[PDB]
Amino acid sequence: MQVSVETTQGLGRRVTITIAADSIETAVKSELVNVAKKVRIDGFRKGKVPMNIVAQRYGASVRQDVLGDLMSRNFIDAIIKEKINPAGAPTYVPGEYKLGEDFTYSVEFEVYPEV
Repeated sequence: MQVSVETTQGLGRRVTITIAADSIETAVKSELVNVAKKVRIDGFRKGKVPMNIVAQRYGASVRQDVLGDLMSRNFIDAIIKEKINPAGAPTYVPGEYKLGEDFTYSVEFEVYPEV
């Protein structure tokens, strides 16, 4: 992962992150498809509907939901790689997402006091 950790501002910290493209595209392909597929779902016949001839309206929803999905994943993986401490609710601060390209976003939080 590609991680930057800024530090200090009265216990405050900010972690700025750069997410790969191929890693999150597994979540789009695999994850999505998978969790959709079996669990219940509706009137899907064989597979689960390829993008096909309903149009790419559902595409706007692939590409757009993928713009949301794409966001989410690495930021969790990233904060792990420059390692840091938790304490109460995290604040997710999104950047601009560009399709098929790398994604940046941030976490502000507090830490439990230590000595």
